[PDB]
Amino acid sequence: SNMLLNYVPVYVMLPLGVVNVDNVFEDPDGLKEQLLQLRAAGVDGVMVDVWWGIIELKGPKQYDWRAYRSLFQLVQECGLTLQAIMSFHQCGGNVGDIVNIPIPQWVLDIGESNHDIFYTNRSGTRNKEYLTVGVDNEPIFHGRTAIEIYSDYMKSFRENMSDFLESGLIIDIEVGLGPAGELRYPSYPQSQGWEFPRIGEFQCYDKYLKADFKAAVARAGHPEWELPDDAGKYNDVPESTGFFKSNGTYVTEKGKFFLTWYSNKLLNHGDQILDEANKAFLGCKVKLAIKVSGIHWWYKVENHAAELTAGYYNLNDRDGYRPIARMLSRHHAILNFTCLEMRDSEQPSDAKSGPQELVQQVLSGGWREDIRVAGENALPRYDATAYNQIILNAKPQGVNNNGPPKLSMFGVTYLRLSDDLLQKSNFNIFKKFVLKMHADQDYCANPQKYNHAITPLKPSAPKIPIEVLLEATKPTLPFPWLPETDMKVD
Ligand SMILES: OC[C@H]1O[C@H](O[C@H]2[C@H](O)C[C@@H](O)O[C@@H]2CO)[C@H](O)[C@@H](O)[C@@H]1O
Ligand SMILES: OC[C@H]1O[C@H](O[C@H]2[C@H](O)C[C@H](O)O[C@@H]2CO)[C@H](O)[C@@H](O)[C@@H]1O
Repeated sequence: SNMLLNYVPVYVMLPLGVVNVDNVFEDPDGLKEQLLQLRAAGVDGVMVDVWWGIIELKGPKQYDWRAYRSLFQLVQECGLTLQAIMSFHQCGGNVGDIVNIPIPQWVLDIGESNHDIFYTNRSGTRNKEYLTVGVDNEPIFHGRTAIEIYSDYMKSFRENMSDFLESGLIIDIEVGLGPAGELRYPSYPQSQGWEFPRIGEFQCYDKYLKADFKAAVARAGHPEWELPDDAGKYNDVPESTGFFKSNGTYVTEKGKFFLTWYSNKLLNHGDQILDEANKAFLGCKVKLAIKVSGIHWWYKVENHAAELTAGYYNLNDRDGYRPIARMLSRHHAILNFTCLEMRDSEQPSDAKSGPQELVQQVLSGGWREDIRVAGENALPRYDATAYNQIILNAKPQGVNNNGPPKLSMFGVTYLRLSDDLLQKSNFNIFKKFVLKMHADQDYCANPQKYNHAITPLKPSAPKIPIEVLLEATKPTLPFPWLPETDMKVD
């Protein structure tokens, strides 16, 4: 079989704020000259936040889709496809966030009087960037639950954008499930003083999560068990805590129990909302996708602290990503792994960082459960080094000259299209990165040629019970990676 079968598409995130808080598409002319450069480079499509807080600003079910319609139209004129994020989170407190976009005021307003709608840490600090899982099903938002708000929103988006959908502009709907749109707890909030190699904190202290946890321990036989109180603070290192030190609480019956409870809330949160998404886009030619954060720090210690606090119950003897993938399988969704570029040696030694190993684990787990895997770079990079790492992850075993590769990612969405990227030398490198993703082929407008035809979304398969999800915690050996890509940019 031909070469084109090796092709891996490349998408480019649009600038934050392209449609501003006031629901105004700010500078079409400018964007337009940018997009035209991307089309010339061979870029397949672009990715954009569809901010909940801009759209449903005025009041419940007061959507204004107008400015996004304009943007989508301009994208379509430029010959590019589009990845749309249902961004139900706030823009501002995370790395790179240059614009502030909060969640809806009417929701914020409720929170002034029910503070427990937000994620809360042990100290009682409310993080307003995303509604707590604790309220997925509480009918406190003027009669709706949070999951109903998201579901209504996606329905609305589907009806109002049906022409773009039916025209094949939109290729994938990325469903936002937490801060930065990722399925995770906001355990490393810059806005609270968290700093890089920092362990982060559990975020289950809001009233609803807490009561749920209390009732669950009581049913387990230990009504007396309580939420972790020996985990430390944002910037600790694990050895310095009772929870994460060796032989600490995390390996006790109660730590295990808490941990399982805490990581299960996410799996469940993701599964219920994807259920709604599936129903909203049923029949549309689009794939659904979720975003999983790459938390590589502490990966190389037995306690995987940062992962744990973010809600990924991953250890050396318990695969805590594979279960997410198996959950995605019923929805036929793509796991978008948000960190792909980093090399272990680029990390401060004191972080016990295992970015490359984390990647192999996560993509292997995906491929093993037979779902599609995509990903992004976590930080801005312009060098061949970044690029050649993303290319290797894309096709871990190199190109197949006589057939499709045995392993390949479904797509990669590069981190942001800025002036910097478009500067002459930077851009020249980019163009090569694009070319090698495409396996040296020219940009290929019909994805069916490279075995990416899109079909109408089917209904999810049936609910997989938690037990079964949790079987996927059995560790497996990763697939073998080459050491260097066979398609270097350099
Ligand atoms: O949730 C946002 C991102 O968080 C992590 O990115 C970190 C970098 O890996 C290292 C350092 O600069 O801090 C960043 C977080 O503030 C994660 O790696 C990404 O996948 C997430 O998108
Ligand atoms: O515009 C998409 C997403 O970008 C930022 O979050 C990114 C992160 O900076 C890079 C990493 O590869 O993935 C995260 C999610 O894509 C913004 O913070 C986030 O709010 C925005 O939705």
